[PDB]
This record gives sequence, structure tokens and C-alpha cells, in this order.
Amino acid sequence: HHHSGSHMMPKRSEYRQGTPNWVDLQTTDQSAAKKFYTSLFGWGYDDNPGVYSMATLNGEAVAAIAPMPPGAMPPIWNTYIAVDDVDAVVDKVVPGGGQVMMPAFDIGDAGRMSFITDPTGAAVGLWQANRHIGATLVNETGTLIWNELLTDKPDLALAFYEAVVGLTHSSMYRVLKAGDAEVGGCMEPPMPGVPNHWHVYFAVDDADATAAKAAAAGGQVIAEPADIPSVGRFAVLSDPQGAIFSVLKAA
Ligand SMILES: OC[C@@H](O)[C@H](O)[C@@H](O)CO
Ligand SMILES: [Cl-]
Ligand SMILES: [Cl-]
Repeated sequence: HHHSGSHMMPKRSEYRQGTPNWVDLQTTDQSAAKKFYTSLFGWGYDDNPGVYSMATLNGEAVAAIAPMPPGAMPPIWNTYIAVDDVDAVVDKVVPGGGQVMMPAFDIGDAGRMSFITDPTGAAVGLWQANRHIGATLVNETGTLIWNELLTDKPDLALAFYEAVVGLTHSSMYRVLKAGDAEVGGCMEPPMPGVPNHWHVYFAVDDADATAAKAAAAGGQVIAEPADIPSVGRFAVLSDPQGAIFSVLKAA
């Protein structure tokens, strides 16, 4: 890991524990990644001292792009889940059958985080906010719309998130809940050779158009645009550096 009123706009100023709160990209070429994600999503950036490049859209923080640490590596989109007391949560990880990959530490005055794996090996950050809460805009076009745990052992994984952050779920595909709020999903991965991981979806107006634009911008279409019944339409894409993520047009 690199750190080593119902109709209102979906602004966020707070995250309940268990809610995915943030995604960031660690990459081999920050400059190039910036241009690519601008091409797809229209992001601007605020560089903060390497440099952590905060992606912005309509005056709101939506994600970030970070440089790699030493060692080697394929670029990756990281997911973070909000927690009230990261130290307390971390204390439950090993008893719950997971691993603490990166022990808890303070990131400037942004917050405090740990990087863990669940018992199925899917990695996720635990984020205790100080100055930085996470995304201040979600769901809208160009922003984070869904976080999905792709794992070959959903119930085992989800028992762990219940024990450690209090996430519950219901089946319909598993929809994850932090209290009464739906905050993400979980299912078995699409193909052999896909590691268990937290998958990142950004909202788009037209999955097909975005997929075409991705290829034209030097990325790759990993899974061509396809419909998910009653949900909408998605494509799985790679940026030109190799980082995989999906785009979703919701119906
Ligand atoms: O519960 C708060 C979350 O931000 C939800 O509004 C998003 O839809 C999760 O994807
Ligand atoms: Cl470039
Ligand atoms: Cl392609």
C-alpha cells in the first residue's frame, strides 16, 4: 500500500462507520493517470505534499491519485471504510481471521488509517477521519458510485466485516448495510484468476461512450459494456498504466 430534502445533491460531510468513504489510486505515472481520469470524468486536481493529488469535480473531493512507494508493481485502486476508532477496530482483525498489513498510523492531520485484509485476502483501508473525511461528493456522474467486494467466500468475508466494523447485509447478490443505509455490495468474482478484492465503480452517463473513450485515451476495455438487469449498464476498464476499475450507468 502506498501509505507504507430527498432530492438534494449527494454531498457528504460525514461517514457512518462501515461506509466506504474514499478511493485512491496508487500508480506508476501520476501525471499520465491525471490526464486519463480527466478524459473520462472531468476531474481537476489539488496537489498536496511525494505529492498526493486530490481529484476534484465541481469544487468537491471525489478521489485521489498517489505515487507508488519503493518496491518493483501493478497500479491499483484502493478502497477505504470509515471507522470511529481505528485502533479499536484493528484489535478485532486478527481474532476475526484477517491480517493487519499496515499497522495503524497518522497521515499528517488528514486522519489515521490501517490497511487490512479480510479472511479471504481482500485488502481494504480503515479510515478514522481528522481533517479529511473522504469524498465530499458521491453517486453523481464522474464520482464514486459503488464499492463491491468480489470474493470467492462471501459469507466468510462478510462475517468478518460484521465482527470488525459492524456491517450487516441482506441477499437479493449481497447488499451491505451500515445501520439502515445500503453502502455497497458483495458477490463472487466473474472469472478464475481474479483475486479477492474491493472493486471500484465510478458513475457515468453512458458506459459505452466511456469505454470507447478509455480505449482512445490509451487504456483498455477489460469487459465490454453490458447490462446488469434492473441496475443499469457497466464496463470494466483499465487505465493506461494497468489499474482496473468499472464504470456504471444506473437506471
Ligand atoms: O450511505 C452513504 C453512501 O455514501 C451511499 O449514499 C452511497 O450510495 C454508497 O455507494
Ligand atoms: Cl502524461
Ligand atoms: Cl480495449
